[PDB]
Amino acid sequence: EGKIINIGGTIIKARLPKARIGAFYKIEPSQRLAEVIAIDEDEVFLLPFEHVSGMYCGQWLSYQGDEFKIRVGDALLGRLIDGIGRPMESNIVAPYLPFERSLYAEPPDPLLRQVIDQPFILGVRAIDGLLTCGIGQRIGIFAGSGVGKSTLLGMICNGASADIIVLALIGERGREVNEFLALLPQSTLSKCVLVVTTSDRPALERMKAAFTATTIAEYFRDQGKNVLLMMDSVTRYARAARDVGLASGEPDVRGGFPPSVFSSLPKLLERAGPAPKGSITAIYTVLLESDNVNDPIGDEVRSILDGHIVLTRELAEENHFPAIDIGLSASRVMHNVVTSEHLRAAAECKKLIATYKNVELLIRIGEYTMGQDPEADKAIKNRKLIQNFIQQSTKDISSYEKTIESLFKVVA
Amino acid sequence: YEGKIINIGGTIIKARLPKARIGAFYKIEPSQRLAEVIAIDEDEVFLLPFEHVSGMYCGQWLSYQGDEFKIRVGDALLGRLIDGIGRPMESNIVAPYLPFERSLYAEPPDPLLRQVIDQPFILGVRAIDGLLTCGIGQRIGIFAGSGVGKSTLLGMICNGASADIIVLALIGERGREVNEFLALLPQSTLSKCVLVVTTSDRPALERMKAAFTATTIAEYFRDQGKNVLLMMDSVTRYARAARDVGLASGEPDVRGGFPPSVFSSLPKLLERAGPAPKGSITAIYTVLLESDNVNDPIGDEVRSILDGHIVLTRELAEENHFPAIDIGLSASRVMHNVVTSEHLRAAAECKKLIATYKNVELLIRIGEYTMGQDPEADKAIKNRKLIQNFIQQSTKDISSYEKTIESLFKVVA
Amino acid sequence: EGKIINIGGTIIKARLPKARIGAFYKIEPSQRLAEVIAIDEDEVFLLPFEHVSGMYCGQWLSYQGDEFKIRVGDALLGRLIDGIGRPMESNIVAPYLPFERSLYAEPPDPLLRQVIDQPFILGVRAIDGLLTCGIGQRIGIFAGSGVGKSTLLGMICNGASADIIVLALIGERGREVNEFLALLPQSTLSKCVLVVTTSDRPALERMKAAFTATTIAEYFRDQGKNVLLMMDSVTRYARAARDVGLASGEPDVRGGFPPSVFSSLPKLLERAGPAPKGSITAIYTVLLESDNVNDPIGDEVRSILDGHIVLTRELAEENHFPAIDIGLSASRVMHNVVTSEHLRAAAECKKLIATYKNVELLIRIGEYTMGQDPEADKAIKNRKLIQNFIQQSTKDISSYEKTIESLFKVVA
Amino acid sequence: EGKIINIGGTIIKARLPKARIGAFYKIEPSQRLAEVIAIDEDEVFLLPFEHVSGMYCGQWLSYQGDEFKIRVGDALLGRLIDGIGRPMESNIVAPYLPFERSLYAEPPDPLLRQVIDQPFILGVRAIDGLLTCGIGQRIGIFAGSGVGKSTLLGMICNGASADIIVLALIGERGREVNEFLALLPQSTLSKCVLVVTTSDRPALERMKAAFTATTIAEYFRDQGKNVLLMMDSVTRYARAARDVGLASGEPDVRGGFPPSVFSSLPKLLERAGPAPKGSITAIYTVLLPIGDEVRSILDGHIVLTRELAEENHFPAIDIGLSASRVMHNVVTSEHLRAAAECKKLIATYKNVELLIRIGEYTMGQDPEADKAIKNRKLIQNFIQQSTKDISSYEKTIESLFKVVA
Ligand SMILES: Nc1ncnc2c1ncn2[C@@H]1O[C@H](COP(=O)(O)OP(=O)(O)O)[C@@H](O)[C@H]1O
Ligand SMILES: Nc1ncnc2c1ncn2[C@@H]1O[C@H](COP(=O)(O)OP(=O)(O)O)[C@@H](O)[C@H]1O
Ligand SMILES: Nc1ncnc2c1ncn2[C@@H]1O[C@H](COP(=O)(O)OP(=O)(O)O)[C@@H](O)[C@H]1O
Ligand SMILES: [Mg+2]
Ligand SMILES: [Mg+2]
Ligand SMILES: [Mg+2]
Repeated sequence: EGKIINIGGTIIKARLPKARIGAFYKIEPSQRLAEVIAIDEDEVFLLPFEHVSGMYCGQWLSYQGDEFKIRVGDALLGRLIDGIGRPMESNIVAPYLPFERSLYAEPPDPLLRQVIDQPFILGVRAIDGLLTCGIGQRIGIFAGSGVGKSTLLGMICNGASADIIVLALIGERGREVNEFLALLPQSTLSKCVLVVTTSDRPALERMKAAFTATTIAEYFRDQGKNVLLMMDSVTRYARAARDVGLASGEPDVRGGFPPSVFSSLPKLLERAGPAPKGSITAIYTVLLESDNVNDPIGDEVRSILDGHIVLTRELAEENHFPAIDIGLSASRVMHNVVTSEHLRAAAECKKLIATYKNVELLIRIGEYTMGQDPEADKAIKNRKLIQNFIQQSTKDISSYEKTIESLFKVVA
Repeated sequence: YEGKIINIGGTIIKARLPKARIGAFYKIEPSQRLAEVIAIDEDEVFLLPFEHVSGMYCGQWLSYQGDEFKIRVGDALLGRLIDGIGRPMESNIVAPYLPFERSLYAEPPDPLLRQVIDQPFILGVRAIDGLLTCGIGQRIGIFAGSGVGKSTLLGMICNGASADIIVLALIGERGREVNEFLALLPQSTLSKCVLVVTTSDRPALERMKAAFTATTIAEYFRDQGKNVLLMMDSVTRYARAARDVGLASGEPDVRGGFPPSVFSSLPKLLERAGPAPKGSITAIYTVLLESDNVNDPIGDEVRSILDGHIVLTRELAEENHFPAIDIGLSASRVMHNVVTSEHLRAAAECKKLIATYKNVELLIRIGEYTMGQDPEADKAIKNRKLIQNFIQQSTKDISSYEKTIESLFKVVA
Repeated sequence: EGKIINIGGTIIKARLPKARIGAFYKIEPSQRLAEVIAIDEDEVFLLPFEHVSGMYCGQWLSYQGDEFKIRVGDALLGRLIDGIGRPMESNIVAPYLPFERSLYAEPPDPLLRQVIDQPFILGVRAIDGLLTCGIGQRIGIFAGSGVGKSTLLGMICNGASADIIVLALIGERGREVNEFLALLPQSTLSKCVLVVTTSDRPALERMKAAFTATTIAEYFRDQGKNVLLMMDSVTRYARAARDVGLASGEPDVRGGFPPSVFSSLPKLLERAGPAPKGSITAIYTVLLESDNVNDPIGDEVRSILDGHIVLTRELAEENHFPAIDIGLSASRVMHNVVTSEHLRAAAECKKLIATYKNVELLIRIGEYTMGQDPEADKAIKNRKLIQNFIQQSTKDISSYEKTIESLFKVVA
Repeated sequence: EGKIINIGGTIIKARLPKARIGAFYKIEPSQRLAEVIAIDEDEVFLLPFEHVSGMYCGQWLSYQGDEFKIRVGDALLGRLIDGIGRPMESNIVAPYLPFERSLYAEPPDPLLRQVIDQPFILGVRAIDGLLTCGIGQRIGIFAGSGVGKSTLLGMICNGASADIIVLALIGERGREVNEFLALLPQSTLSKCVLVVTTSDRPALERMKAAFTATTIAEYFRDQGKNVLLMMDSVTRYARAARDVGLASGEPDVRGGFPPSVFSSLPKLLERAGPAPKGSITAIYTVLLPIGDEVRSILDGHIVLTRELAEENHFPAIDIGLSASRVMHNVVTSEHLRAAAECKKLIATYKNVELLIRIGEYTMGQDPEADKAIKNRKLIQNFIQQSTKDISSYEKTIESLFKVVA
């Protein structure tokens, strides 16, 4: 037991002699749980699973657990789970999950990871013709606010070729859990797990949803089947962890973020990828703070992740959707996957896009003798062909062969 | 009786009173004024008074009133003005019989019961119905600088739109304006409208809780099963009041001022107004920006919370392009569901025509544009004065939803 | 009765047990004053009315009242007032004032404001034809340093006919008291109260002088008079409040300023407007920290007041006086005041000003051929008529009728 | 023995006297270990390597010594190793490691720099014909992303004139270590000792991997051997030491980096040069606020541009703006002038390509460009070879001699 002596907005400070970090306590009069996040030799910083309704001084605590585990198993497809691990829907009968796992595992050994050599057919024509994703790659989608990170996941998840899909909705609107279900048919809903926590929810449900989704992805990986994982705004995880750690006596470092965010983010983000048996392939939506690249939580996620898709709102103004900026974006694993003519044609049309992005100024001003600079002469004649290759509709999914045949047409 | 105020100054008082709940409020015993407990330490607690802090002294006794501040709603407050605390503003009246006492803080609907919105909510403005398009159940925001177009466009929307109940929250704004909003809305609209008025002179608490009062009244008239239009002018006044309360209570400073309480308590308010099992709330929140940059702390946060954003630019108000909404920089996140394919395709073509002229505009002014060497630049010029009569609109004009479609089809050709 | 325990440079603090906040005290041996602003269980922060040089630890504080109230009356007309209510001019007898008023009163109730619909002529043609002032409108004049703020208030001191002129000169040059007494005739000076504190005076006396001007204007409003209040550089009040609020231990929320200067600027600017009995029409001069309009106090006072008249340095260097930028200027009540043909004539004139600033570099370099655009030729032919309608010398005043007839002549 | 007072996220505070700065402490039951950054009078601010969850008030600290030193031997060759010297896998038992030495040593002063000779044949025809390095020349490769740096480093681990080949992989990705170890043969992998540490690994050992690699390579320097020392992405060492310095508490100076990384990085890489008892040739990579700081601190920098790898020209090297400061000390004047006329033979081809485009291309005089356009094929077969075309030093110079002809 122990006494509660301090009630802030986010965190609780209590008196517990020799309490363990992670060891969760429930509150005796009112059934609500809390998890210890710091020690101050008698003053323990606990973090409650819920809201702070009435929290008087000297309210008691009681010991419940050594660390917080979730309950997983095969009887989990087609369900909706919150960040804690509880079933969110109440229309369905209560499941049977045989196994329990801790949320903090350790990544696979880097000597035993495989080599990515088979493409991940994705659906979008730019992210298959120009930036091919491999099965086992961890790509990321960097954009501002309302630039189209959520649509692009709809375009991917609609036409995705995975054996099993784990979709995490961290810290985001509850208006849209039904809109991700509205574009998932039952053929790709009978094998999908949605782990959803809303921005209404408290700080550590919103902080631990990423770990719950990664633990579930690791379970269906350790059965032996490759699995897609999609986190929507891992920046909502990073800002939940910032709010948790910063209100516990831990200083600012670079953007308001404590050291523990930069210490706990490359352990979440690294336990995907290849494995001795199976492979998680993951897609991390990252919400940039402003429209800059001097962002302390978008720059390191660009640094420790192979493949960054930079969406630009300076292309979303011209109604160019999806707003993929091919100049600022790259995929590290397309020189290990696709054929040599595919690499050559993709680099050819990236040259054509980059040449048209500075030749048209001397088109509008009348200084253009067609014939002297050959590359620009092929970058304007193939303008509308490239533009109808790059931007596509939300409901237009296309197989990998059609993307590469239109690629060979638009280069030739 | 119970505790003693030991610290007076700024926005919050601090008192020594033990076994205090959080959120419970307390009457200052010789003074009839009362205060909410916002943060608890071992024996000293942070309180937030409802009124001015002047006149207080150390050891002033602090009696107990209740465990939670609740407001009092009923059906008998249509056509009537409400304060931020919950009291009625006007004193000419006989006070209503408001029977149902609702708590101020409540929970959003279940995310699995909020259905997909697919019915257009007709406002009346041609740009925001033709190019962008609202839906019955979304929550849209109007982002602008200081004195650009927010309250003029919200008056146009309140003039043109129709709903069963209209809750209009004039929080944090000048007192001159409560008569202009009562002037430009008709008698039939005043038969179904509740104003929640908090002027900018009022304390941090009234200016902080008037938004939750308006959202609670909209939830009450939603639970009866009516399509209620919520309109909240300057939700950033809530954000500034939560800032100085949370900083006075001793919190850090992330994203330019603004404690973690602000960014963690905006979604606990803005997620409460949408589709629902019974009824729906169509919320319209105006946002004031600390410069003309849209990428504010609060501007970017509220843009990443809401369902659609209408960004108004000062550089279009310098040219009398009213309403000053910037079509390339604004967007509506539900118009692909609420309208057919011809309108969506024609709106896409018109938005691209506007962006094409914005690229062509500067090198016409300094005089270096050449006609003929680009087919779609000239198409963005040959139509331009035709599209502007669709994109800019007088204040005393409402436009039907079928005239908007036929004007857009004539513009786009 | 209590003793001072430190002196900080701006504020002092003392050991007063159980003191009221807002109450003021005499520093007992040496005859000065201070007032309580914050309490720390026996240690009160005090803001002295004078300079702090000479004090020492253990210096007593006798009690004098619970609130610093000024002595107001009807015999203030025609005489000059120190920043805290005292008379200045020692050449004549002390006036007799009957009543006491505190400096902190409430605004009129918002249901009793009676939306403003009568014009208030100023004498300047740009703030008659193209902007228009209502009786009860509070207006701001936003500019940089030495751009023409005081010159324009001197223009509209002898042009605006109001019943009582209460002019405040807070935080400005001591040299100017005579110059604003050399622009007012005796038919104006017999009804003009002139409250003035200069840049020398202590931080309390520059903080608490705008409240003195508003309290005198409210005493003359409650008799039924149409008061014209006008303040010089209200940002001098904002900077005095910044200095005291940072000395008293408040954070730095935006651009240098505490939150208490942002929360106490509306409850000074909201008292001057339309009322049930009488009215105060006010004109606040605002100095900006650069020539940017997006200063923090510039932005906040723009979001409080009912109209902003932006003077730019560029037009002053162009010798375009008065330097009003018509694009950045707005009057929030012009449409409730002027007639509709006046309104559309004003909108057409502002359209012509913007169209000339579009086509000016096109005609100067030599690409504009006479006849292409059917509005730019209107603007070019009416340029000089617009320009000598906009410009005005200091000693020229225009009426309302001649201004609108010249507006109709110039715009068509 | 030393109890732990409290835990602050990443900074532990213990109550123990007679501590040292840099004294690696040790959890006694859990066999986790922690390192000291600052002391109070009686308390000590220290920070751990491993995880934090599980630590309560009163855990004991084995003091375990005074500074952490790695067990170095001749039996490290062909064996994986972590960033603090411990072995990677338990698949092979650890061999005999009879000698120990600290990570920190005193360098000679920069005023006593030496002349350099004994040309360092390194494998790729471009620099080993044109930018020819020596035994003491430490080289900094500047290469962005999508440019093929790993294949270049792997093909210059092959055919390098090094008896011992120490390579440090620092902070990188768990797939890239296998993708790099695949393209090294057993003829090389029986000769390397190679430090790997991934981004999951803590920042403290992700900066001690640099000192571990330099310490092992300087022990193998002392046995009368020449040794090559690679370090991929010095910028990852910079961000690791930045996290260690800012978690310890330091005001940033330029960008977000503390001054302690600018204290350590010269002290990291102006040591390990041409020692007379056997020497150590360094190859450091830096991706494209510290880039000028690196190319002004070591001699002879290679740049790689992915614009040059837009074509199928691997290695993605540009000769026109990559330099090697010490060739005149190393190679003769004849080969130096031949390589110089080749550099200015290539460097006028893009100075003549832009006038191929507009219709004014004339003859009559193109004295650096007319011989280039006719003899371009031997150029682009000379500075363009495969992934496993290791060229001898005697045939690179002859091939360059009929390239200049
Ligand atoms: N591929 C697309 N096609 C059409 N519209 C798009 C596309 N991508 C984004 N948009 C527009 O941008 C708006 C917001 O994008 P969203 O995905 O909601 O942003 P975020 O994921 O960053 O919250 C949507 O209303 C949508 O109409
Ligand atoms: N659609 C419009 N038609 C006419 N005038 C407008 C329009 N929009 C803005 N304005 C002018 O700009 C001024 C400021 O707009 P306002 O709505 O008061 O800004 P705020 O957003 O701060 O409330 C108004 O007085 C108005 O006359
Ligand atoms: N209408 C005008 N005619 C002539 N000079 C002017 C006019 N308006 C401004 N100026 C110039 O600007 C100077 C300083 O302006 P002032 O009003 O004193 O600046 P501030 O805004 O700093 O008080 C005037 O003395 C004059 O030189
Ligand atoms: Mg989203
Ligand atoms: Mg407004
Ligand atoms: Mg002045």
